[PDB]
Amino acid sequence: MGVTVERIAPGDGKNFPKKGDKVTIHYVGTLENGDKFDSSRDRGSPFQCTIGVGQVIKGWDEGVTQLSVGEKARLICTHDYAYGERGYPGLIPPKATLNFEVELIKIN
Ligand SMILES: C=CC[C@@H]1/C=C(\C)C[C@H](C)C[C@H](OC)[C@H]2O[C@@](O)(C(=O)C(=O)N3CCCC[C@H]3C(=O)O[C@H](/C(C)=C/[C@@H]3CC[C@@H](O)[C@H](OC)C3)[C@H](C)[C@@H](O)CC1=O)[C@H](C)C[C@@H]2OC
Repeated sequence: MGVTVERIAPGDGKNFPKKGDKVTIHYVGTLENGDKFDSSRDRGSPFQCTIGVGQVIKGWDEGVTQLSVGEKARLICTHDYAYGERGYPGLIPPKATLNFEVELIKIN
């Protein structure tokens, strides 16, 4: 049903990213078969972006807002909350479900 949050280790229960917030977030991205396509942890570098304003995939906009600082989780994004029917040429096959193991490090 779109984006689903599989909770692994809990956040602080208080600080949740809101629309327009900057988040600092480690992620490991895998395709529906288990193969990694991207990883901020292999670059030793958490990613930073603005949540809820249309700049990341829908699964992150509707999914990262459900986490609190410190939390580990998996966002399971079906293709309509990711790269859709065409996919991402070279990287993401069409209609793919994507699986992001994420850790929310900080909100601003
Ligand atoms: C000049 C632009 C390059 C610029 C690249 C960076 C800043 C480096 C940054 C680590 C991205 C990665 O570079 C290693 C690499 O990350 C992926 O592997 C990936 O894990 C992914 O899915 N992520 C990254 C983590 C957040 C969720 C999602 C994303 O939303 O990413 C965003 C994304 C592509 C959203 C599109 C935007 C267009 C909409 O139409 C579409 O809507 C469906 C969704 C990224 C951050 C963009 O906002 C900014 C950029 O693209 C992509 C598979 C391909 C992407 O490289 C291109």
